[PDB]
Amino acid sequence: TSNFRVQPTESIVRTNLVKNKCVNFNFNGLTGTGVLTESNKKFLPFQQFGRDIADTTDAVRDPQTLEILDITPCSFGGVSVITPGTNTSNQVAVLYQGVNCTEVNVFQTRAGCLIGAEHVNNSYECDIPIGAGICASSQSIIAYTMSLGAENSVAYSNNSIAIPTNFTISVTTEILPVSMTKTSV
Amino acid sequence: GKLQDVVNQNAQALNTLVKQLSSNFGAISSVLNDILSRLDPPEAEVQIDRLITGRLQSLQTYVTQQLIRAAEIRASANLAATKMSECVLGQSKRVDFCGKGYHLMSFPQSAPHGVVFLHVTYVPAQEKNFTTAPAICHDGKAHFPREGVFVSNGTHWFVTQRNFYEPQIITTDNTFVSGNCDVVIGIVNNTV
Amino acid sequence: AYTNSFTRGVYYPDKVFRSSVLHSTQDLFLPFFSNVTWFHAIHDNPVLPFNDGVYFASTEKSNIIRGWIFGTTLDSKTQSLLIVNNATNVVIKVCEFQFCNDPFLGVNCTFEYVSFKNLREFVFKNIDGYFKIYSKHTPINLVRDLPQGFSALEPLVDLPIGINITRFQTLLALHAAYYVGYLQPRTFLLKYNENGTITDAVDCALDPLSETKCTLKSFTVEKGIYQTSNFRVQPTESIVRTNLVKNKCVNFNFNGLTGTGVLTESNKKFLPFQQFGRDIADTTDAVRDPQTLEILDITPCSFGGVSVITPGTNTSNQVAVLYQGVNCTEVNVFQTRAGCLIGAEHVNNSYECDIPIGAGICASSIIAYTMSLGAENSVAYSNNSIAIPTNFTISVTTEILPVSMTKTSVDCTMYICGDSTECSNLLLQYGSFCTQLNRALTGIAVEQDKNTQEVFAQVKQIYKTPPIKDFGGFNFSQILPDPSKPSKRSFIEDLLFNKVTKFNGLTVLPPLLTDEMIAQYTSALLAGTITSGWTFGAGAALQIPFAMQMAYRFNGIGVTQNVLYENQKLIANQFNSAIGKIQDSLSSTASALGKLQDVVNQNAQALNTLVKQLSSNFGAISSVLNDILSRLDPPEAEVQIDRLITGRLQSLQTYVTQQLIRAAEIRASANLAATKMSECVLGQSKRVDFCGKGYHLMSFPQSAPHGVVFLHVTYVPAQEKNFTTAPAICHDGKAHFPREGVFVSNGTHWFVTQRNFYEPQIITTDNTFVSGNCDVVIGIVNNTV
Repeated sequence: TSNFRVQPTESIVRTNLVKNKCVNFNFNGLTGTGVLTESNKKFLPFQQFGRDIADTTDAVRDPQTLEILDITPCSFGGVSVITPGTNTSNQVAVLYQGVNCTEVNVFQTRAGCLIGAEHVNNSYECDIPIGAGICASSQSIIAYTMSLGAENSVAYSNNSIAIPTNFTISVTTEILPVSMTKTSV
Repeated sequence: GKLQDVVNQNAQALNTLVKQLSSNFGAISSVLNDILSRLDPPEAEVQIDRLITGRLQSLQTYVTQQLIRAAEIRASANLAATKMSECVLGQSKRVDFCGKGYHLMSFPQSAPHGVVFLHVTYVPAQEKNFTTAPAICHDGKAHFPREGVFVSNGTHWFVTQRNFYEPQIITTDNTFVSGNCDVVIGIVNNTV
Repeated sequence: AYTNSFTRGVYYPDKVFRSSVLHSTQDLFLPFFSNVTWFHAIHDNPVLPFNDGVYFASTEKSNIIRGWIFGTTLDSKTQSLLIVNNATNVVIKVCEFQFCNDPFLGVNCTFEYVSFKNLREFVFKNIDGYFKIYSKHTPINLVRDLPQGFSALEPLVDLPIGINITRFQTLLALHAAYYVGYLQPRTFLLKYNENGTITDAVDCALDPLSETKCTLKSFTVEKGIYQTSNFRVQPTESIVRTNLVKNKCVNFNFNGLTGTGVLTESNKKFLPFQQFGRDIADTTDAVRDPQTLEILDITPCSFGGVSVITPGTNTSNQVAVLYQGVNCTEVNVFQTRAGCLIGAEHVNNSYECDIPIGAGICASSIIAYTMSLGAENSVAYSNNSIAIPTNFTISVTTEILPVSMTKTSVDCTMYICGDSTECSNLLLQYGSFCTQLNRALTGIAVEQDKNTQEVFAQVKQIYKTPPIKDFGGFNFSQILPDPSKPSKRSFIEDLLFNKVTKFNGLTVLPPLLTDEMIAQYTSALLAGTITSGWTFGAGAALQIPFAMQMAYRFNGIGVTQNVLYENQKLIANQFNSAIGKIQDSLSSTASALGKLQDVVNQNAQALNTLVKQLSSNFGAISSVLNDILSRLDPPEAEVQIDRLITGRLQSLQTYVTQQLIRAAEIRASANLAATKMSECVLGQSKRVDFCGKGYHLMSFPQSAPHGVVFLHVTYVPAQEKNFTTAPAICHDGKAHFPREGVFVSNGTHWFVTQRNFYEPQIITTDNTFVSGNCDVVIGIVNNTV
């Protein structure tokens, strides 16, 4: 449906310094967006910033106190909606992709934060794929780890055989596209 | 749904081109008539260049996507041609190519922008349990089965084919001698 | 005199902390293994030049050389810098000084700062007149020259004086040598440690091995061919129509038109008013001249791509420099069809090709030779000569097929626009590019999940192996799963997973299936194979002992099953030995998984390329939206935001198109893997060289990073023998023919045998049928039937 985005809360003009939250920082004219938690990177006295492989600002040096504050930008993702048929129900479930549930029947999975679903601990065949192993499906939306299939143990002795005694002729339908519509512009 | 999806992607791309005709791509208007009816040529040249760049990029994108999709449909078409030749005109042995099961026939029917096969497949469905033996020793000489398996019902030993239960009596016609018993693991001692 | 300054004088380029990364820059530096002037102090300070900055290093045992004099003429007519340091006090001034004739510290002011065994390095370099100093002190034990070592330099003084310097002189102390070099605009590939300190460097424009290493962005290279640059012949002089010369690369100017080529003269049919001949793309093949009449044609200067042949850097450091499509008279020199082969020596032998050069030449001291395609053999063909094998060899072949990619989704608004509004407005003005792009990427992700499902989910019923392993004598303990691991796998699967290894809108979605599920599928397929055979893919599963299963799989390639039931111990041992060889290969060779590693490397390289494309300026004044918007007026800025939108939109369209071709490639591989699974794993194929080289027997899957691995078990025969044959036999005038197999002889007796494993029987009425007469068929021998 859309893209989930966390917003900052205040502007830091360097006023004071705050930590562990999404904030806007203004250090001698340069802006940005991230979490100004402090770190312990090596500080050679001439150096100011740290950078990764792809040349993006990670750390920063405060112009008053000599400390290094690494930056982790605000979380984001795409909101995704699980829906049954409108002839059946009108209930939904709003997944947040790759977002921990402390950032939004809240249930947390490695695919993301899933809200409008139950957590049945049984195993059925898969209906609507959520991701990373679980998939969704008396009007209660449930979420459960999918069952791959039934389980069987073949009676393998060293003198045991099975032979069929009756058959079943089957007819299978296979559909293959062959062409589009011939078009010119 | 496959053929419907092909129709839907083609119609969606064709509609998308018309929506980009309705787009603007940075100019002050989306129509050459209102561009030319008011503006002088030294500025109309720049604006029409903007529209040309936009629509030419759009049409190039459309043709590239058609080329990739046509490659996809060409792969499907060659697969359909091969499958016609092997399944329709003959009896294949490549398993799970002409349908799940031991395939034995096929029939085509036409369909919008495609083909439909009706794969007729033998399947077995009702099973039992029996006791086997890799060979059978009678006079110290091992006998082996030509085609099929060796089975028993607790008291007598029978030979049948591998794929439909129909047992016969052990005679010289269905078993051949291949030497000595002592090398083969699993030998039993019934009469041949 | 003069001496060799090996590596010293490398400083810190900028003030950005970096760790565990190789970085390339471009600025002035002292080159590597060059000549730097060496001085003395006994029994020495003239006015040395100041070209572009000085690497100065005074090895001190007594602290004599202490200060410097900077300026243009040293005579109090410009602002001259004077630095004095009596080992405690640092003095810097910008006054005007009337210096001495041979100045040494014997034993208009606007700025002032006041604070053998050793070595004291410097870089007195200047940018825009802004005087900069680097320094580093270190203790040594040396008496003669500079030590052979590496030491990074950090900036101590940065002075905004804006002074153009031409002359500088040191300062003695009369009651320790020093060196002066110069800087060149090279490029370097540095190496930081985890503490942010430079550990090594590579001078890019020194030798072809350094060019190759600077291109590959690494210090250790592999054996192969790596294109380094483009060879280009330069002209020498300009012809203005003065005089005219031929057979040379020259510049020619004729009434205002320029060019580059060879002005050799020819016999083009001039028609009395014509001037030029012309090629297609507005390039003149021929030309005439205004001072006289003469027709002369044009041929441009030769060019090509400089290619470098390099062996393993853990074996040698000598190279070879191939020039492509260039004759060796315009570059031990060797000439071949691919081009000039400066570096290696021609050899008149032929071996297996190692490093392919082109047109039949393969490189490998370093030799060059025409490749030997293979060994030679003359088959002893006759009209009564046959060969039957007498002993076989079970083989196990490893085949690796990529099946899946990594799902990705890149939103246009966050990519092109960084948290902006004017950018979003203009990107809405450009249309539906975003929706079509995300639709394409979502289609890629969905079809990758479909690829994985189609390859693996083909059983629909998980089977389990019995606790008792009575499998005839075979041993599947290394492929069967291991319950001891926290994530259940097997030994070979763990070895395979052991080998293969942001915040701009780029996200990575996980696969729907997990590795435990894919391993559950693989173990279900394998347990179904072992305990049932081919039957579990048609309908339901069956029970068959494993000896019986392999006996029927010999009858599926022509060999009678009593071979198995009399050789099963040998076949079991040789299968187990082949399994152990698979372990040894997968534990001591890394080149096997190159397909999957290449897929991972191309995907990561494309993503990284897109992220570095975020930094490209694309024609504007800056590469950051925040600093674009923080300065420019709203009428001014929108052109520059449009330029960046065009650049990143083109980049993202290129990325998605390349993703589309690559996804088509992976899809073809995935369908091929699905067909392999069905035909090879669930059954016994007869398509030659599809399920392994030789007569195919079985196959076993194992999971792998974004792929699958097959272990094709294959019969191969190995030990031949020569016999004498005959198309038929006549006994009572009636021709006898063989039902199955060849009809052979040792030299005294005639026997009938199987076509594919030597085991002869006695000729009776039960293995030969009567058909025809003697006369029509060529080759009948006479023997009792």
